[PDB]
Amino acid sequence: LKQKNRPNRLIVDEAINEDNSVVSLSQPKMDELQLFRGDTVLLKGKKRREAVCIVLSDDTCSDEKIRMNRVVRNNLRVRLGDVISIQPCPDVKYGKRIHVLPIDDTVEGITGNLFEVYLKPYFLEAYRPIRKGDIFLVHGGMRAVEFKVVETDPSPYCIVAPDTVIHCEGEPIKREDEEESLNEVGYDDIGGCRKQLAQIKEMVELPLRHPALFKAIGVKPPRGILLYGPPGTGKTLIARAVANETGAFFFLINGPEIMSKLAGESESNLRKAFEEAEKNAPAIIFIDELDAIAPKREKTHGEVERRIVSQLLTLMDGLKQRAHVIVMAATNRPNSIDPALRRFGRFDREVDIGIPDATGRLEILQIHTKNMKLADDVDLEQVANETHGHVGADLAALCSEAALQAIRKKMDLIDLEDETIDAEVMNSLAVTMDDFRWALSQSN
Amino acid sequence: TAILKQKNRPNRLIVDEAINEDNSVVSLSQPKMDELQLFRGDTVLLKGKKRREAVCIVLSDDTCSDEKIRMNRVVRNNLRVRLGDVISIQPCPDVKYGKRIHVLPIDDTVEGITGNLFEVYLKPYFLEAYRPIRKGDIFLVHGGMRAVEFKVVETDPSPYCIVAPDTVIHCEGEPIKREDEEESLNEVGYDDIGGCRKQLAQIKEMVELPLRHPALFKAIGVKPPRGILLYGPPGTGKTLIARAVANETGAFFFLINGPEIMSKLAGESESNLRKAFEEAEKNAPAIIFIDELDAIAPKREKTHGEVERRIVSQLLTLMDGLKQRAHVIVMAATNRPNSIDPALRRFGRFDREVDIGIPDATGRLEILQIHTKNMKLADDVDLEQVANETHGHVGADLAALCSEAALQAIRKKMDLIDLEDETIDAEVMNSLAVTMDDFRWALSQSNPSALRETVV
Ligand SMILES: Nc1ncnc2c1ncn2[C@@H]1O[C@H](COP(=O)(O)OP(=O)(O)OP(O)(O)=S)[C@@H](O)[C@H]1O
Ligand SMILES: Nc1ncnc2c1ncn2[C@@H]1O[C@H](COP(=O)(O)OP(=O)(O)OP(O)(O)=S)[C@@H](O)[C@H]1O
Ligand SMILES: [Mg+2]
Ligand SMILES: [Mg+2]
Repeated sequence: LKQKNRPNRLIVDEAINEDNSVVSLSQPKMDELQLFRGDTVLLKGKKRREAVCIVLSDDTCSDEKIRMNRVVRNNLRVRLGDVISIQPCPDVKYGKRIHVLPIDDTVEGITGNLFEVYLKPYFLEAYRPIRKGDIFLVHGGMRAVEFKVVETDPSPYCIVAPDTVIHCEGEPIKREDEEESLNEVGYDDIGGCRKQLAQIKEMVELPLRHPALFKAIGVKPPRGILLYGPPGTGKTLIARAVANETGAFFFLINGPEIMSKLAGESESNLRKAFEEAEKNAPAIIFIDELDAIAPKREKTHGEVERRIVSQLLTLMDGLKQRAHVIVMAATNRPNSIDPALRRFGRFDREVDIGIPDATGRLEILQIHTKNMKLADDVDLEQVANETHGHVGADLAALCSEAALQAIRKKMDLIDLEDETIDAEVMNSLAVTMDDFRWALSQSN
Repeated sequence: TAILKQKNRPNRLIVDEAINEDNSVVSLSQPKMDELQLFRGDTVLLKGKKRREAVCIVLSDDTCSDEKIRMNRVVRNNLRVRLGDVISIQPCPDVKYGKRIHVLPIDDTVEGITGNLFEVYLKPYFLEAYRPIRKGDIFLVHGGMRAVEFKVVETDPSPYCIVAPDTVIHCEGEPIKREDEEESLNEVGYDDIGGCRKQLAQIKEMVELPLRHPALFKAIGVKPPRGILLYGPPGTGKTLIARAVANETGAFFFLINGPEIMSKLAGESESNLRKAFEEAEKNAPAIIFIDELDAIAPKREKTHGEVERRIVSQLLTLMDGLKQRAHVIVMAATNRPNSIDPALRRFGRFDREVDIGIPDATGRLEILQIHTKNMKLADDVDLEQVANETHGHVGADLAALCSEAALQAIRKKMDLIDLEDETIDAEVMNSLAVTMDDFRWALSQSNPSALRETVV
C-alpha cells in the first residue's frame, strides 16, 4: 500500500507573497479536473487536515504541482514536496456567523480593536473561504496578530460575506496549546515500522473505508488486531498516529485507566466505549496495554478483575458482523493475556512492533531531531550505526540527553535566578556530535 | 446412528423453478393437488429452512412433476431454500382479510429520487390482487423505471393475512438496512454445520425429539435425559451448533453466555441465571443453552472467590429445580470438560455428552463448501484438494484459511486500489476472484502447515 498516482494528487510548491485564500494550478491541470477560475476547492493534507481555497490558473506552475503559501501549508500540515489532494467544493454557503480567537503571544500589550484594526480590513469585500481550525496571520497598523477559526455556521466551512457576523470575543488561545496540536502525531512520526504500518492500513483502515471490496470477494475481515513487542517500540505512538490519521471514529481505551476505576465502574466504562464506537461506526477501538485489563484468568486474585476480563470477552463477541468496528490493542506482555481473547473472531491477528534495524533507527533519529537545533557536524547515520539494540524510546532519550548536555555546557553563562536567559546564549544553542557522543557513552 | 434422515411424505416437494412467476403463486401438478385435497386458488402454507414460512396461492400445472413445486426466486428467498431443496406444503384456510399492514423499503433500493412509494409501487402491486403476505416477507416491486424491495414488518391479523381493498398499507418509517437483512438471510442453520452429521443426529434425538414428541417417551415409559454437554477443542463449531439450534428449533430458546454472566455484579450473576431458567420454564417446551459452561461452573476447588462458588451452587440448584414436567432441556458447551465441577455431571444433570471433535477429510470438504458458498471462486479452485491438505484443521482453522485466501486476492489488487479513493474501480470489483494460487499461498501461510503434524 504505497501512494498511488491520481489526477487530483499534486506536489506542494511554493507561492511567496500569495494570499491565504488562493492556490495556483497549471491551466491543463484545471482543464483535466474540470476546475474554472474562481472555483472554491477543498484541499486535503496530512492528519485529516483540510483547507478551503480559491483556485487560479498559473502558467509558471507545473501540471503535477500546486502553489500555496506558508499559511495554507501550515493548515494542511504539509511541507514543500508533500502530496495533497484537490477537489471541487461547490456546496460552500455564505457564513451566518464565525468565531475567531487571537493567539496570546501576538496580542501581548496594547490592542486597540481586533475586529476594526485587523479582521474587518482582512475580510472586507473579499468573500474569503475559511474552515474551522484554520490559523491565519493579519497585518493591522504596525503589528501582526494570528487568529484561529474556532467555529463557523455553516460548519465546518463557509464564505465570509459582508453579512457574516465575525466574533472575536473570548480568552485568547494559548500558543502552547496550538503547538501541541500542530505537532500531533502522524504516520510520518513513526520510523522503522514501514511494514507494520502497511499491515495496519490493510487490516484496519481498508475494511473500514472500503467494505464493498470485502463483500464483493465474499470475505469477512478480521476484527481484532493485537500489536505486540517490547517496551518503547512505538505501540502507543502508532495508536496516536492512527487516532489522528484515520477517517473513522476513534475511541481509545487505556488499560491502567479502566483498572483505576471503582468496582462496577471499570465494566461500565468498557461497555460505554464499545457502545460509543458502534453508534459512531465506522469506528476503531484501541485498547492500549490490554494485559492490564485482560490477564490470564489464573493470574487473577480478585473477583472484580476476573469480572472485567469476562466483560471484555462479552463485548468482543457482542460486536455483530455488521457493526463496522475494528478493535486494535497493544501489549508488551502478549503471553500474559487470557488465551480466550486470542481465539477466532476476537484478537486473531497480530502485528509485531519489534526492534528496529540500522535504517529504521536512522528514521527514528531524523523524526526526533527534526525540531531540534543541530550543528553541521552531527552525523545521524553514524549515530544510527552505534545504537544497536536501541528501540524508539531509547533513541528519543538519547536525543534528549544530547540536547540537555548542550544546555549543561552553558550553565556557566546561565544564572537560574535570572528573569531572562541571555539572548546570544539562546540564539547560539545547538547540539553537537560531541554532545551525541557523550550521550552515546552515557548509557543503557 | 445418523438414522433421523428426512422422510418421504406426500406434502414434501422438491423446489423447482418458475421464471417470471408472480410472488403470490406456487404451482403443483394436478394429481398432487388431488392427493393433498388442494383446489385452484386455495391459500397454502409453505415451510422451508430456519423456521421460515410463506403463504401463497396454489395453481395446477401440467408441466410440473408430481413430486415438485414451482416457485419464483422471491418465494425461495423467503423460505430460505434453493432449487433442489425440500419444502412442506399444507392448506391454509384460516387466513383473514388484513386490517392493516406495515412494510418498509430496503435502503439501497430507495437511494435518491423517490416520488410516492405507496402510489407508484405498493398500490399497483396490491391493487385488487388479494395477495397473501407474511410478516418477514421480502418482495420486489417495479414502479415506473425503477425497482424497490420491501419488507413486511407487521400484519394485523399477525403473522399473515390477505391484502384486501380495505387493508390499510403503511410504508412510513426509516428504511431497513440491506446489511441488517443480509445478516438475517445468512443466519446460521444446520446446513451451515459441516463434518458433524452424527453429532447433529445425537442432538436431534436427545433435544428436539423429546421436546417435539413427549408422548413417544411416555408411551414406552422413559424419562429422557435433560442435560446435554457438547465438548471438544477450540473452533470445532460448538457455538455454531448453538446458533443453528436457536434458529432451527420449534422450541423456545434461551442462550446463556458463560463470560456474560461472569461479567455481572455480585448477586446479578446468580439473578440472571435464575431469570434464564424461569423464562424457559414459563415458555416451555424450551431449550436453555449454556455456552462456555466452564466459565460459570469450574471445580469448586479451582475457585478463589466466594461469589464464584456461590454461582456454581446457583446453577446446580437450578438444574435440580427443573421438575420432571417442565419440558426443558439444558444444553451446554465447553472446550475444557475436565475442568467442570463433577457435581454438574451427575445423574439427572449434565449426564449425556456429545463429542464435537476434529473433522476428517470429507468433513473438512463440507466445511470448505459452506464457507466459500458466498465467496467468489475461480474455476481452478479444487476444494477437495484443499480438504486433503488441511489435516488437523478444525472448522475455525478452515474459515480463517478461506478468509486468508480471499484477503490475499484483495492484496493482489493493491496496485489498482488507492486507499484515499471514494469508490473502488468497477473492473477491479467485478473481476475479483479467489484463485487456487491464493489458496495455495494461504495453505503455506500457517497454523495450517504447523497443524497437519498434530492429529496423526
Ligand atoms: N518507531 C518509533 N518512531 C519514532 N519514535 C518512537 C518510536 N518508538 C518509540 N518512539 C519514541 O518513544 C516514545 C515512547 O514510545 P511508546 O509508543 O509510548 O512505546 P510503547 O511501544 O507503547 O511502549 P510500552 O509497551 O507502552 S512500555 C514515543 O512517544 C516516541 O517519542
Ligand atoms: N463444524 C463446522 N462447520 C462449519 N463451520 C465451522 C465448524 N466449526 C467451526 N466453524 C467456523 O468457525 C467459526 C468458529 O466456530 P465456533 O462454533 O465459535 O467454535 P467453538 O467450537 O464454539 O470454539 P470455542 O470452543 O468457543 S474457542 C464458526 O463461526 C464457523 O464459521
Ligand atoms: Mg505504550
Ligand atoms: Mg464457542
